[PDB]
Amino acid sequence: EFYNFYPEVGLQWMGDNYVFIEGDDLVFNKTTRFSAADLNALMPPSFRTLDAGRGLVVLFTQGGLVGFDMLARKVTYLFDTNEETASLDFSPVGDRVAYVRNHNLYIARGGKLGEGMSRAIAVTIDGTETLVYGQAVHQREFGIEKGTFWSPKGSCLAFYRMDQSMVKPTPIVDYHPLEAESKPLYYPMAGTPSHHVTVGIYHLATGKTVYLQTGEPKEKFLTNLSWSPDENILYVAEVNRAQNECKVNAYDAETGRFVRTLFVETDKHYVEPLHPLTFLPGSNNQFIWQSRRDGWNHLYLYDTTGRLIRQVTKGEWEVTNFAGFDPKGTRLYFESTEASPLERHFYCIDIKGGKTKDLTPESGMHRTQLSPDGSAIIDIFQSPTVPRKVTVTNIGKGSHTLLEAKTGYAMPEIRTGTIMAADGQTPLYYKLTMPLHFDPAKKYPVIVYVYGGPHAQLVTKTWRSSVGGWDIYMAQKGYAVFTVDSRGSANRGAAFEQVIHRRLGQTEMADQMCGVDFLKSQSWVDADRIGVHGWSYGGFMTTNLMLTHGDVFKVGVAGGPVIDWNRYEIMYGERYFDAPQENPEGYDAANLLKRAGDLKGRLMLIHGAIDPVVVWQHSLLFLDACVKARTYPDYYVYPSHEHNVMGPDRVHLYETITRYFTDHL
Amino acid sequence: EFYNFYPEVGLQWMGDNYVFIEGDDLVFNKTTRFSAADLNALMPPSFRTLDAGRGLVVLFTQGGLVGFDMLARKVTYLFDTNEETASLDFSPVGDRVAYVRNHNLYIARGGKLGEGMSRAIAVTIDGTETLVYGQAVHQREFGIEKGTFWSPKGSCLAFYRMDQSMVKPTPIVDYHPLEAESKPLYYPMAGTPSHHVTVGIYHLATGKTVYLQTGEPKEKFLTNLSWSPDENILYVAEVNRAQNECKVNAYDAETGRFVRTLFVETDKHYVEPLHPLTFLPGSNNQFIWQSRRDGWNHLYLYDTTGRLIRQVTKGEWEVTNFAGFDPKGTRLYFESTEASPLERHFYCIDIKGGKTKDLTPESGMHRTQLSPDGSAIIDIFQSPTVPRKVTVTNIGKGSHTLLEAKTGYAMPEIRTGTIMAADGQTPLYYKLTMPLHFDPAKKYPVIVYVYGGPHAQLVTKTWRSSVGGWDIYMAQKGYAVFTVDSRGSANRGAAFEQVIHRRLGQTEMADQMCGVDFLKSQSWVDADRIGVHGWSYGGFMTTNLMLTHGDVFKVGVAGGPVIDWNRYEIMYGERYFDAPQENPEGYDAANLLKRAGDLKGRLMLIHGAIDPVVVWQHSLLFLDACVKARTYPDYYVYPSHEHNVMGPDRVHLYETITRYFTDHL
Repeated sequence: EFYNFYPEVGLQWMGDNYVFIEGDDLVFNKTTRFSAADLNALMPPSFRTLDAGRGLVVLFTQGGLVGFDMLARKVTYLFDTNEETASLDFSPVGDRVAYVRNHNLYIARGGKLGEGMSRAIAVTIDGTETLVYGQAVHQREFGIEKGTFWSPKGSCLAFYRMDQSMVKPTPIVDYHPLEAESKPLYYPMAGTPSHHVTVGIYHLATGKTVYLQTGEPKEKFLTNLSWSPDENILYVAEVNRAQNECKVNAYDAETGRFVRTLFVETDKHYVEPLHPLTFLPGSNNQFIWQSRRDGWNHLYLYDTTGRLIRQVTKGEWEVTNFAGFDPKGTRLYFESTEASPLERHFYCIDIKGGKTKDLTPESGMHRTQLSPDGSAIIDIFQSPTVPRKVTVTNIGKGSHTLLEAKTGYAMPEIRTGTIMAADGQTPLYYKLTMPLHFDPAKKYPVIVYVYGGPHAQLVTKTWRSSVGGWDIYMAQKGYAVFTVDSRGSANRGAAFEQVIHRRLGQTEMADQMCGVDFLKSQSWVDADRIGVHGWSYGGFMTTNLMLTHGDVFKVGVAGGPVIDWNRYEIMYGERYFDAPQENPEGYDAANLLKRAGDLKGRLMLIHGAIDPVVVWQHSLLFLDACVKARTYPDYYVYPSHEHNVMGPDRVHLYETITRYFTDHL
Repeated sequence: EFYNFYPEVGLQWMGDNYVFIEGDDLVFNKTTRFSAADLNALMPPSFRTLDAGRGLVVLFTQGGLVGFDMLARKVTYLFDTNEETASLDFSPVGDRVAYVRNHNLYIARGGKLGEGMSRAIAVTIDGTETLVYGQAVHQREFGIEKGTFWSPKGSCLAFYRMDQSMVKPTPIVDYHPLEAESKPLYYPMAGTPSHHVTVGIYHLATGKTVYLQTGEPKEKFLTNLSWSPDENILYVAEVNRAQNECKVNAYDAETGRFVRTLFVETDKHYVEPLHPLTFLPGSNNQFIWQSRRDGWNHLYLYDTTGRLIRQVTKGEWEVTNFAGFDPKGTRLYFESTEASPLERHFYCIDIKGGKTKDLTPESGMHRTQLSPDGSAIIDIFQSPTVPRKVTVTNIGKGSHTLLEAKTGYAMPEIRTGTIMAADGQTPLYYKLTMPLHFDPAKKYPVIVYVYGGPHAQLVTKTWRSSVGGWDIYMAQKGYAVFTVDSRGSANRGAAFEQVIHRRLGQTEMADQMCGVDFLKSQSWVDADRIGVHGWSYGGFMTTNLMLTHGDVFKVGVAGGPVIDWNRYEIMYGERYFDAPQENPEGYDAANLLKRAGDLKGRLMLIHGAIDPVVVWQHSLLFLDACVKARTYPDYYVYPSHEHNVMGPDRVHLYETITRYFTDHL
């Protein structure tokens, strides 16, 4: 997932009050306070909210976790997960927590003050390096971010069982010990055998476990597990290897037996379920399902028989976040791009459909939180002219501004606009960061910062940078930085994105060159000093651009670059490129190893040695291919980092990257 | 071992004639010929000579090996080693060959034309990745280059059995397969448990195997195995972990029982046996032993009771190669530095000792081959003024010149001289490659090409370059290249070398800076543009110099650099540095990872990913240390190469290295 480093917010709901920290106190407002001392006075700070409605949180302290009720100001339970915190998943009942330790899934029960503790229960006992329990599966695709799913009333715990013994692993080497130590990473590459995932359901009352009878193919992707409100059924969105069919099936939670198929979604290119079924309040028969079936992500209302009652939201825009319903379940609240693809607004719409009502009309980026009630919202706004403006509003009533931020020196000027894609019809939005102290009478070198892969959108109406401030940093050194969201990028509908199917890099590069044509039309641009930089999909693009248009891009820096898609994962890779065996021509055209001989400019590849997203092998083989082809790239490796360089070391990364450009461009 | 790439010779003895190839024929001279057709006419080209005296060779052809008698012009035997050629060791009888395949040692018997073949015999059957048979052991130190040793009459085959199950391996990754594949390299690092080597003796007549009862410590180094001429005893030079004691022991070949200790050698710093016992012709009781015990490598005459009869050669010079004896065993023939450490001459000396007689007096580098007879010699000469001069001489009689090689353009001028070491007493020899088209009135950048590790000497009276011509290539780009053999380097006696003991890098750098003082005294040298380059020990030096004298060395390129000696091998490492636990101060001072923050110039490290000499971890951890220290080196990796980049890819290496200097220095 594309991440904007160096972000420049404790706000949230607890009961019917919005709460935020102020270093010492936790301020509740409709305006009471809770000092760290008062809290500590109840202990036998940072915390994770478990139930916003009830204001129940869990405090991470030395020697266990401490559940605490912020509204009643009382300790709930003390939990002992043997120091495990990464996989913690608390039951909705709040008195139990599931977690994974040493390959196995466990359930720990909270203990009340001075009531004694109980030993956790082992749901599984045969976990191993090739048999994973309760963890994310399918490479975290399809919205999967964990492997434990509590039933609504806490009666059962569903979990993933991933047998990856048939997956040929990649070595991940830790160079810190005296002798380096390798550990296998079961990264399933495109076209190879995938892992086998099954779903288990542990019944807490009986201690019995049953597995869903999902059948064959065993490689089928089991996604978006969703429990029925009454806990009798567990719904699963099953996706085939081709990823062009998604069947929403209901399974009997008691026996694991298949019950029925509610509906099936198909697509010419690919179907991609990303969200679970969300049942209407108080209903066990109606639920909202998100789908991009009509070319745009919208909310669909289904009954559990599989009948589509109605497509609630409609239009050439996309729902970017479903926030929930009103108490009675007659209204839907969500964030969308209706106002503009470059903006995010919070809307309300009748469950019967119709016109939407924008609740945050100010132009810019709105990130909103619906209160447990459904009566008020916390809104955090920002725009090119507005750093941030925090607002709390009683839907319908008035709005209260909690905060709103707003020199003798300078900052890089940021220009924005639109240009036509390579098809001459589709408009592309760009962001141009001007050199510091820009002089319209002078010529300047320019660097295209590119990503261009699906799921990301770098050009929005936000405050400052969207790429970790790297564009601003480069600009401070006299280099303009240009970025354009080429076709394939997100939040512009399926057509805009799927044009890249089976042909990664082709349309993307054509659109990026339209960006270059725009830059060359600028009189202040030195057409002979154009560079390019990107990470991940952007690393692939950076490299592909230098090999494909070596006369234009003189210098480039590619981080964690995908070089050979046959070596990228099955799930993400085969969705956009199909399988290697089904698309030799597309894969061959994007295989940068085959065109290393076309590198005539200066290019530095950068890689984290323990990168589990883009395996190190990608950049190493590119250098190898360059040796054979007699071309000369440069290199740098961060042995302690994974896909991206985070933390203070990112300073070293920026210095390395920028100096390469100031040295050679 | 330091290797001079891009060398700029088929000569050898066969019976009493010197032979060399001429593309088509094999010319024998006292002058007969043997065309490839005539030979092929006898087949049911390149070859390996097995017995120079009898002119027996083995031809490598598709579908087996073909033994051939060049003097009698007849096929001897056909050998089937199942395509194994790397470990081939032919019995002195010439009708059998030992080899290793799939972890086990085998003996194959040659088959005569149309006489049928016999299946090879398996000497061992339990070989594994952690149990190696018949291969070099102890990291190829102590002169060990193989693991099979035939007894003189071919009655027995002695071999190494190395149990390395207690050695913690280093992963060597092959990045070519779809998913990278790692293989453990049992590289024993300094201070850790060493492997356990034992010696087995396979008796061909009975098929029985007995192991020498070498006892404990099991880590003891078993070196220079030497068979008694009568095959009843197998001598072994045993070296302790401290490497300050070497005991020459005799073992009963029949039972493996210890018989007696002939003599023991000790040293304040280290003892290093490098050659086997060589018995006098026709004698089973007297042998020549090479030893540097008196500060210089000389030939010692011992009787098998252990009594030292006499030190045959003596003087402040070293025997660099023992060629053998005269027929009657009253004279010794050898190559030495008596004439000059910068030269190599072939000498003769009475077995009683006394004055030596130089048989190749011309100043320069003589590489000589003593005929099977001991009456004549083949001499290949070269000097700064003489490319090459091939001579064949009947010792005592006259000399015949077989070949002697000798423009409107230019070549880099090479200057040589001497400077005082940092002690102000020891003279150091240097080689200075001047910039092409050198103009004494101009200023030039200069690069110090350094190695400086033990066992190597880069400055000798040879033709052209001694460092793969890299110095000449750099000079052609306008950069002078300077090299000085600092203390620690070879062929200057033990005192000159052992000054580095327990303090690697310290004296070496001090002497290299004396070289810098010399360069700065030259008016044509731009003191602000001094660089440094080296490989292996030279990579360690290059890096250490930039960190220690960052004000002087502006740019450097370090290949396969040792960065942390705690991560270098036990055998070589502990000899010169002692164990990490015994010398914290020395190791700490040479640990470049601890001073990465001192890098203020431009430094590119280069490494072969599958390097089994200097594990990749060395340069990777240096970059890692630089990230933490906020310093910025550059990098390049050759994924398909081991310690050095050989073959056509070396062109890419030279371009990469030189461009770094032309870009930054």
